[PDB]
Parts: sequence; structure tokens; C-alpha cells
Amino acid sequence: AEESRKRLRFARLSEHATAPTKGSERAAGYDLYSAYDYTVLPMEKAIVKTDIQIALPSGCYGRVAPRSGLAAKHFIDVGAGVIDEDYRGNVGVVLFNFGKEKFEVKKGDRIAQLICERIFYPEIEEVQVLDD
Amino acid sequence: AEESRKRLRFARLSEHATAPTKGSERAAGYDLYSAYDYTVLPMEKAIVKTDIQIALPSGCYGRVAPRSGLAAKHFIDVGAGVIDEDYRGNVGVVLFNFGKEKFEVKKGDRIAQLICERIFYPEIEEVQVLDD
Amino acid sequence: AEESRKRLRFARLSEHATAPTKGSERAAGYDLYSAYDYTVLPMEKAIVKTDIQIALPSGCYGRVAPRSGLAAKHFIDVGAGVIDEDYRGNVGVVLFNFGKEKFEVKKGDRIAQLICERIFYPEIEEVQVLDD
Repeated sequence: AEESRKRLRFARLSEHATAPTKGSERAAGYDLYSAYDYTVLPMEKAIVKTDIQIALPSGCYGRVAPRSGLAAKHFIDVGAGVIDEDYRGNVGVVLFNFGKEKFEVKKGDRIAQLICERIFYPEIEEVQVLDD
Repeated sequence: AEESRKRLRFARLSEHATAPTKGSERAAGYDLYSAYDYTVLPMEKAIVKTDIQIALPSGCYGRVAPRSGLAAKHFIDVGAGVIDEDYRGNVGVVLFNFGKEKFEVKKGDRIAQLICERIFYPEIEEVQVLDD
Repeated sequence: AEESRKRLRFARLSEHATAPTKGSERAAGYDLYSAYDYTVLPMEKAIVKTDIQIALPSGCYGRVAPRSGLAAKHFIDVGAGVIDEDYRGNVGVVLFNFGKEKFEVKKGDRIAQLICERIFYPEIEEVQVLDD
């Protein structure tokens, strides 16, 4: 409904899904968890299934951003793999091992953050001096 | 009170400044323009001045994202160098040359995008099935 | 001399220098150690002094390559900061924090690898089928 339209809504697609939770950190957005173990060998792609479906809150242009210690920590690209406001598929996170050692994902690991960008950018107004 | 806070407000700090404009592309946010010429030799950091001050719209956690063929074409890191909504400083964009050829910035070049992330992430609601 | 010309030669510029040692890993080259503590705040450059001078072995086009868990592990660019066969300065390693948390270097930390590329690339020969 129009009040739950303001909220992040999700449904579980299996017993293995972890509820997205709000991250602690400033601008963390929502934490995404793997539902499965994966071994991502060097120079290989991988689609990490969360086994959740999600309806983004209103105002939200959804972007999958790296865990943090992940884009860095194990030499892994994490696809922005942007999310439509009407995408109801199993939410997957694309990982590419660009490193020389295999990367390990376990069931229940935090794999990414779901960030919200603005849908509509307001028009620009010029002034002479900015009054705080 | 806050009647103009809807909008991106800016002021010029010199005649060399270009008005931020809304970018064309989906999720481009606002175009940021260099007010000066810069030569950025390999292994060097540079702080590119826009000679504008900015007050972000309501709801906006401001992030400096690269121009698409910038972090790409000329091997340039662009620090998220996020913008506080109490920051009336000259908006600078941090560049680092990580390539073996120098990167050339001219006065009036587009050097970055100003992206808006959500300020407050609504809490999560579980349902059994979304699409119905 | 012409026999030590084949070796990696180094001299200490201070009591704080750690002798380059051959790395364990395949294609590790030579380990480089910081002689000092550094705090590299987000979006900042840093030149990490080894307090050694080095004469590369003959055949060797010297390249500074990341520690490994460094280019990745703490979101740090490590400049190729290539080394001339007649560069006798204090060997420094350029780090750029492109992450959101400060990176910490302690005296004696491994900061990079010194890799040797080939000086002269042999001409190409075509055959019909490659006999191992």
C-alpha cells in the first residue's frame, strides 16, 4: 500500500535467505546476504543469489555497491547491477575475481550494500552568496 | 523556511565558474566543470576547483562521482569527496593519475558528476510474495 | 662488478631500512619495506620511503607492484613508479587512499613488490605448428 510504498519491502524465495537489514555505517543503505556458498576462481564471473525479492521505497534508484572490504579486500568487481522499481526476480550480485587467489563466499555472508540514489534531481537555482 | 531548499542552490566564486547543470543520462546528477587548466602527471594528486559553492537539495547525501570517460579513458581515481550540507567552500574534485601518461584538464571541462544518495533509509517490511 | 651486475644490489640510507628480500610467491620479485610509520587519510597521496638505494640486476626493467592485499585490502593505488637502471635515490612507493577509512603503514611493513620486466623483447618467429 501507499505507506509500505515508502518502505523497503522484501519476500523470502527460500529458507536460506537473510532479511536485508539497514547497515550501521553512514550511507550503508541495506545489507545483502548470500543464500549459498560460492568459490569464485581467478578471472571468473559469479551471480550470488540472495533468494529475496525486493520492492524499493519510493524516491529510490537502487544500486548494488560493494560490501566495502570486498571491492578492495579480495580484488572483486561488484556490478552496480542497478535495480528497477518493478524488478521482482531473485536479487543476484555479480562478482568478478580480478585477483590471483580464489575468493570464498559462505551462505549468510554480507556480499554487498543496496544504496538508494535520487529518482528526480531538482532544478538548479543561482544566488550571489550562499547563506548557510 | 526551506522554500528554495527543494533546489540545488549555487553561487559563483569567480568569472571562471560554469553553472552546474543537470546531466542528460539517467542517474547523471549535476555536471561539475573545472574553472582552470590542470596538467596531472603520473603518480600525482590534483584538487580541481569549480569556483562554485553549493547548497544541496533536501534528502541529498552528495557524492562526487567521475565522468564516465574520465575514471575510464585517462586512468583517473575520483575521490567521493562527499559534500556536507553545511559546506559553503569552493567545490573541488580530487583527481589522481594512476596511468603512465599525463592527464590534461582545460577550463570549462566536465570533470565529475554530483550524485545525490538518500539521507534516511526507510526500515524494511517483510511480505510473503511481492508481485501480487 | 660484472658478477654483482647480475645481482640486485642495495645500500641502507638509515638504521630504519629493512633489506629487500626475495618474496616467497611465484613472480613476487623483491619485497620492499617501509622505514617509517604513515597515516594515509582518504583522497590523500603518500610517498613511503624504504631508506634503501638499489641497482637493478642486468635484464631488469624495474616496476613497483602492490603488496597484493593492499591494491585490494585497504583501497590503495600503488604507483608502478618504475625504476631506472641508474636511479640511486631513496626508493619511495607512492600510495593513494581511494577508500573512506584511513590506511595505516608501520615501520617495517611490506609496502610493495619490486618486479623485473624484460629489457629487450626478442623478435617473433612464425611456424606452422608448435612443437612443445
